Amino acid sequence: YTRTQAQHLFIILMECMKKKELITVFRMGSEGHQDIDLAILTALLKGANASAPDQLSLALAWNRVDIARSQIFIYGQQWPVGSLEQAMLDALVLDRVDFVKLLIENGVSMHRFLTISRLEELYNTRHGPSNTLYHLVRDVKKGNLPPDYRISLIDIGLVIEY
Amino acid sequence: ISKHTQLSPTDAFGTIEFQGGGHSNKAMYVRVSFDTKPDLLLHLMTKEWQLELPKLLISVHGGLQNFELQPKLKQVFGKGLIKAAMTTGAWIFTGGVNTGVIRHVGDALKDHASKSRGKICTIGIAPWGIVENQEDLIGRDVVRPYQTMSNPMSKLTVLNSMHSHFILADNGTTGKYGAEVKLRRQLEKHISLQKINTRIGQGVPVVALIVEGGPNVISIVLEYLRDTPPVPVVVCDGSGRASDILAFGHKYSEVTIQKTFTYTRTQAQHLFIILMECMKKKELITVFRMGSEGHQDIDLAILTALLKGANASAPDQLSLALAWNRVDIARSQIFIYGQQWPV
Repeated sequence: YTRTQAQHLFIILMECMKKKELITVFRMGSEGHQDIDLAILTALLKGANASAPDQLSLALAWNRVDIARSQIFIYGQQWPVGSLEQAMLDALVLDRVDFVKLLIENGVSMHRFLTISRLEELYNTRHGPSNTLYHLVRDVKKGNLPPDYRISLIDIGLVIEY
Repeated sequence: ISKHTQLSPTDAFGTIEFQGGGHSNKAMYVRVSFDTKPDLLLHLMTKEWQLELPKLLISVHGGLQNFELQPKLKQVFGKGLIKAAMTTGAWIFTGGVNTGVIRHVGDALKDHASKSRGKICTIGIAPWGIVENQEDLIGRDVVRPYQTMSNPMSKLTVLNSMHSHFILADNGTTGKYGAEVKLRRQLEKHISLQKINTRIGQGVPVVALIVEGGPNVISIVLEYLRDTPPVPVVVCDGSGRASDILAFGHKYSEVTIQKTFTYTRTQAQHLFIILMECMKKKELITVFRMGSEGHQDIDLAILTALLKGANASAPDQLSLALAWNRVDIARSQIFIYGQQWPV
């Protein structure tokens, strides 16, 4: 393949094998990683060299519930304080019902997560599908709505009553 | 100190709600001293909690540390245990805390609850000093919230959910185990002598299930074997702990050079006397294999170990199989060639 044993790329190959903590090999019918998509995605969680909240955020953004259920939520992960609450809030904003169910199953409870501030933040999101709530708030207030208006829970009460 | 405590009255009983995982489960609980007579315990379990007397009792033992099982073994363990405890009206005694084999029992109960009806009376006898929150449960006779999330830095183990009832025993100490073994054994011994509704004169049959384990599991299985009513035990091979050691030692009934495990104080300290006595009482041990031998289902392996362990006649086996409402067991293990029923 090359100029005999005189010319070789063995130094480059040895350096790559020195950095072998990142290489992932896909083998058909092997012990693990039976599919390419699993092999590609599972090589980014460990390759990020980041914390468990970062892996959870990546799996939430990708909308891959199975990856987080199998490669993230494992025994002994050492979640910091206030991390699963932020993950639940971000999953609630993005309309990821599967991740909400998985987080509820894995410890978090709505009786402690949901406060007044977090609900009022949930009512003022720009992610997810479109809605007609802003038109309702405008119509309840009979117009005269200034731009960049924060929606308070009193407005929600008024629109529910209407 | 030499156990210099104060005999104050109880201040923690009622019902607890498990905020956390995706289930709405209630769990009655009390807090009593570890020197309590079994008579009032059974009175409380029969009258206050309204539990009918079981036709079978399964005492589950194991190692008090987290481990892992192969995915093939979990399917043939959890489903079989749930089937055996559900088809036959039975009680399951467990540690109660969320460690080791008890977590496997908990997830086995979780998997069953999403596809079948009925409730399984799982009773946990846990020490009071190891729960995550000794507080938040002081409200007597009132529903108390409980959080399933636990931080590993707290040095305490959270109470396992999916348990029907709890019996908490405190010796006055916190952070150490060993406050419940005597009470659990005394209650099991007393309930073994309790008379079943059949008027033949037999008590409820008690069985022992061993998963994983440690150095003390050989001592407790010897205590089971040496008891005046012999209590059969059932062990599993795929765990890898001393249960696997006992399963390997079941072969070659009475190779002492295989004593090196990096598990005890070298070859100087051994439990080989206890192991040899357990193998001396070999006729009661039952080993479960994943298809290597007969009885590939642990629901049958548990039930078939009580018929021969009773050391009774064919009418008693027939009465037990009739009370359990298991027609297949009586058809296959009782009604066999040459049984010689009396007149």
